[PDB]
Amino acid sequence: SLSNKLTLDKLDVKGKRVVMRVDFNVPMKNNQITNNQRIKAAVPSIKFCLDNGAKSVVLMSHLGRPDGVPMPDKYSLEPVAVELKSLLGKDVLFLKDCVGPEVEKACANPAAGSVILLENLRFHVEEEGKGKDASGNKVKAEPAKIEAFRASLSKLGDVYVNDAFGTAHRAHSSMVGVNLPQKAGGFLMKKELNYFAKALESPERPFLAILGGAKFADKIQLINNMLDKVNEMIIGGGMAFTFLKVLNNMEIGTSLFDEEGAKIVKDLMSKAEKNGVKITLPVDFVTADKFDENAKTGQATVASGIPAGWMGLDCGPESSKKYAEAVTRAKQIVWNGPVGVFEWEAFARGTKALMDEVVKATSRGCITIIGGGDTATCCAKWNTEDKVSHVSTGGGASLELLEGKVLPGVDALSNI
Ligand SMILES: Nc1ncnc2c1ncn2[C@@H]1O[C@H](COP(=O)(O)OP(=O)(O)O)[C@@H](O)[C@H]1O
Ligand SMILES: [Mg+2]
Ligand SMILES: [Mg+2]
Ligand SMILES: [Mg+2]
Repeated sequence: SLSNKLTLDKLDVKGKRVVMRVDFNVPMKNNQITNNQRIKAAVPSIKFCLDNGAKSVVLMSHLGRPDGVPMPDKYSLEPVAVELKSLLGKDVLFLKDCVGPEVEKACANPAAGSVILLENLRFHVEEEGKGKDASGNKVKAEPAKIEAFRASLSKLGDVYVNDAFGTAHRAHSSMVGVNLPQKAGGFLMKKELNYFAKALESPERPFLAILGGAKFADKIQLINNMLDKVNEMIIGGGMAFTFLKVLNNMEIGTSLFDEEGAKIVKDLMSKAEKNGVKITLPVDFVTADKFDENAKTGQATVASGIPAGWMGLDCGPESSKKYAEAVTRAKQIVWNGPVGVFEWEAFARGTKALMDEVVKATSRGCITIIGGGDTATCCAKWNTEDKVSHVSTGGGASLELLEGKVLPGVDALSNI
């Protein structure tokens, strides 16, 4: 359940040390942060702790994939501590490790109101439980070292807050290994729990799922699970061509196609019919002569077919009308996956037009939830993060939730 987890607002932090896992995995161009959003996002949790008289706030995170080896001049969090100070208006004590006796002494009983950022968790193989040595070979953490790693993290506070929903699908040390009596979701985690509880436990109706992206093979379980929650489903993006080729016998040219997933399209459509789910597929396309931002473009319908050698990189205007009709009917929407190659302007109109509709939907009271890595990048890209109900911070984690899985980091939180 996503509905019964302890959260920071219900957690007494007065005079307690708070060890908080956050997502500070920000984009970097050589030691400079290019987007400080993920850091801004954690500030509400940090400031709440400080305002309610926390003795300290100890922040732990990862950055990149150092794969269990210290890489302090490629993947240090040091830049984040500078950025954080600016955003908080408070000194951040940065430590060059996250475990060991020197860290623990820094964290044992600090000055009331202290904010500390530990070095990258993934410099230790014990965080992920595996990684790679400097020759690229597998290494596997030892049980005893995992234990000591997790014990050392657990020394750094009295209560644990997880505000790192984007890592909650990993059973890593900082997510599941912190042995403290109260383990609470932070304010970011709470929002993710509350909205996805709407998507999965008690949705407003009609409930529409908009599913796009590139690869049908990676969407099978997402589609199957959402078919037990929703009243309607839009299928777009690259995976729509697998459906269209099978069901209509469409000529799809060199559009994405999954020979294996094709063998279960009929099975998915059957389940939609058994559950009463109305499926909206695209009916027209913007085509491209190659998979390139400056491709020549054309137009196609299911009836016309896509020219041999050409690929469908976006839906067309009649698809955008059919899509907008389903959005008009919804009282709740979860959208995972753009409906065309939104990175490139000639193939982004369908995704932008659909976003405009989701924004208008929200205005009249629709609950609108964006999942995904790329669908969230879409919101950031057209500055629509505040014009929908919820943009998820966890790409892979939101997808596994929507697939029906239990997230180890969520499961590890205290109940009640
Ligand atoms: N018709 C299409 N053909 C090829 N790629 C597409 C098409 N429509 C969307 N995409 C691609 O899908 C990618 C997003 O897919 P995915 O990773 O599955 O979404 P998310 O990360 O939100 O779950 C984008 O890079 C986009 O360019
Ligand atoms: Mg993606
Ligand atoms: Mg992600
Ligand atoms: Mg529990």
